Amino acid sequence: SSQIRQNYSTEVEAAVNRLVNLYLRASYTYLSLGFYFDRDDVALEGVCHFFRELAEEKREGAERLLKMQNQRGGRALFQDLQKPSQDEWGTTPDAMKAAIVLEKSLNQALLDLHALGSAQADPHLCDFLESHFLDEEVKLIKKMGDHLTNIQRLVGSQAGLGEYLFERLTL
Amino acid sequence: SSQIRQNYSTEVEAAVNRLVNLYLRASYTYLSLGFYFDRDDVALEGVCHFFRELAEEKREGAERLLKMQNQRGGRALFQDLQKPSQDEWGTTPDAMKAAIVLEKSLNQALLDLHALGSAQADPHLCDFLESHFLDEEVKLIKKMGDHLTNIQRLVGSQAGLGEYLFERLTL
Amino acid sequence: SSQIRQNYSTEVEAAVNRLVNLYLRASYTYLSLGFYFDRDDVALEGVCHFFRELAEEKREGAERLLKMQNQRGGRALFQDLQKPSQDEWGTTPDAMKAAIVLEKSLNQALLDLHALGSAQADPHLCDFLESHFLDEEVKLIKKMGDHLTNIQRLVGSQAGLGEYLFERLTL
Amino acid sequence: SSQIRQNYSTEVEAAVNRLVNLYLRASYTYLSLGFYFDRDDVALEGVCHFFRELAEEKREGAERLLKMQNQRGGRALFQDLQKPSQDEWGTTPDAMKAAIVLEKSLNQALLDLHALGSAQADPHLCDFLESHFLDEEVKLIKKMGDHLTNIQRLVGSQAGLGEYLFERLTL
Ligand SMILES: [Pd+2]
Ligand SMILES: [Pd+2]
Ligand SMILES: [Pd+2]
Ligand SMILES: [Pd+2]
Ligand SMILES: [Pd+2]
Ligand SMILES: [Pd+2]
Ligand SMILES: [Pd+2]
Ligand SMILES: [Pd+2]
Ligand SMILES: [Pd+2]
Ligand SMILES: [Pd+2]
Ligand SMILES: [Pd+2]
Ligand SMILES: [Pd+2]
Ligand SMILES: [Pd+2]
Ligand SMILES: [Pd+2]
Ligand SMILES: [Pd+2]
Ligand SMILES: [Pd+2]
Ligand SMILES: [Pd+2]
Ligand SMILES: [Pd+2]
Ligand SMILES: [Pd+2]
Ligand SMILES: [Pd+2]
Ligand SMILES: [Pd+2]
Ligand SMILES: [Pd+2]
Ligand SMILES: [Pd+2]
Ligand SMILES: [Pd+2]
Repeated sequence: SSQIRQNYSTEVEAAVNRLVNLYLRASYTYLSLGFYFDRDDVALEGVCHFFRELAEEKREGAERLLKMQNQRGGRALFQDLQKPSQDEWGTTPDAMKAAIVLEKSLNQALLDLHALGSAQADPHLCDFLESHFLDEEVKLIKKMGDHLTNIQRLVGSQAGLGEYLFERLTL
Repeated sequence: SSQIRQNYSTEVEAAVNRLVNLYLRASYTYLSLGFYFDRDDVALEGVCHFFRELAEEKREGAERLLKMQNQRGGRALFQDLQKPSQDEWGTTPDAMKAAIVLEKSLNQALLDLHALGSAQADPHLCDFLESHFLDEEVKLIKKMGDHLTNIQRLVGSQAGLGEYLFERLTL
Repeated sequence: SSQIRQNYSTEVEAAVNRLVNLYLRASYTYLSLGFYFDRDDVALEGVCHFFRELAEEKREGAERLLKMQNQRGGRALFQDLQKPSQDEWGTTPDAMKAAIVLEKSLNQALLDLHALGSAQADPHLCDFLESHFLDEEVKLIKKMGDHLTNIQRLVGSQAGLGEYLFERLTL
Repeated sequence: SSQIRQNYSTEVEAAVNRLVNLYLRASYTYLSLGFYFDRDDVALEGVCHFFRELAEEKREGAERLLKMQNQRGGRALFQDLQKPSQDEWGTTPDAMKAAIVLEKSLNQALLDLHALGSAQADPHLCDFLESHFLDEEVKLIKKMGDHLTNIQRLVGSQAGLGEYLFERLTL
């Protein structure tokens, strides 16, 4: 039951639960990315740290969504969390590309939810997504794109040397 | 006269004045709630303080609306302020229910104004209501709902004991 | 590949991956427990906080296992994470009982892994599990049992009052 | 003579003396590695420092073993210390490979002693080796493997440049 729910559609409630699942899936993907770079035969600790930090950020995003769900009087519903798409993540450019694909997918899900909110005349949702998720995603994706460009620039010269230098000097 | 008014409809100007009246009415209701709990035959000071704090918050909301009215070049117009709905407010659950009804009414008025702003293509109004009122209302209503649930849980056990414990340990 | 793996069986490597899955599942269960207690119709914030803290602890346990996996030259392998056993968690005693069942299951998995380590003559694993997991589990389970006893004592008197008092005064 | 010896076999006493010899041999090997990298025609000071630090660590390990020998009432017996396996240590990858081989040999000797302790029902020895040697070895070997992977990655690109960069930026 709820004694507080107001202007909060079942459609938005369901979409928020799905977004929680997507954020937790992303966190899990970043956990796997991080530990892959910590392998003794990979051993790029700046890259490991970068992804471990992202795993934390995505978990925090899920938690913020869940807090909002409860603030509005909706009910959190959890589903199975699928394992990440890969067991091994290839090179640093491969990994950074995968991360961009992942963030773009989260960003599109946020845009889809916003569109739903707007269609449902739910301005609290719009404002929530704006100042807490959409700007953060744009900033993160810019950072990732910058990183990808730098590593691509480096590995076009010499791959081993380039991966080492990027990890040491950027990350 | 105004030398600054831009994209600010007479409809929004009037709705803002009405919202000021609603916020000042709410402040007055909370003043009455607060002093009822300060009666020597009621004597629940945490409850008195909770409502007195809300009286302040609602007055501050009205003042923020008035400041915005002037920033946009609209003209504040004040109307009579009707007295609160009750002279005596019953039990703590009765009072908390009344507060939730009141906040939901303010929240609906904010949503109605936002809808008007959106219909009038007035994005300053949308942004103003978002970051200054709509989030605050959602947070407050969640707090009130939490409080109501706790007091209901307590007075289902033993009413006198429950009201005392809630006032001492939550408020 | 690995250039470091020594005295680390494929059996232990696989069991460690399974234990990671169990710890991440436990973290997910505690996330769901926490947010259930944050519902406006439940509203026991000390209970929410208790479970949210446990969600963090279990995630940290998984991360420690993964770090150890890599230290030994094993390879992390992630599987799907099943959703928690319940969507709604009942009363505080119901929830605390569920938590004890969960921790006992983790403890048994640790004991099973230790037995495997001992059978595989892997003293690093034994020492790792000892000073980092087994003592922590015993301490946590004692705390949970103490909590369950207190809430049972309280709700045998009066359920609503008891749940409120436990949340306010213990948690 | 001893007035304190209890549950301490002659087999374990002898094995501890042999382990002291192995640790002192390792210290000597690291001394030679360190000074090789300090040669004016090698001149990789981060590599020199890395190995000199290890020489200290291994000497400290021997001293801890000797202290334990006396704590248990066993008698330290010293043997000749053989010179290191090489006079010149080749490239940075050559040296790091040699270090890994050396640490694996110490780790295996620790495992062999632990197995003896367990067979002799000597839990003090097990606990001593656990919290003071086995974890330290696993951590060190992981670090070495990480280093080897990085230098291999670098010298696969360009050897001179790679050796310089590793010494400057990792060490
Ligand atoms: Pd790492
Ligand atoms: Pd890391
Ligand atoms: Pd960081
Ligand atoms: Pd919007
Ligand atoms: Pd928006
Ligand atoms: Pd917005
Ligand atoms: Pd008062
Ligand atoms: Pd007061
Ligand atoms: Pd206050
Ligand atoms: Pd809007
Ligand atoms: Pd808005
Ligand atoms: Pd806005
Ligand atoms: Pd909470
Ligand atoms: Pd909480
Ligand atoms: Pd805490
Ligand atoms: Pd053991
Ligand atoms: Pd053990
Ligand atoms: Pd142990
Ligand atoms: Pd030197
Ligand atoms: Pd040096
Ligand atoms: Pd140093
Ligand atoms: Pd042992
Ligand atoms: Pd041991
Ligand atoms: Pd031990």
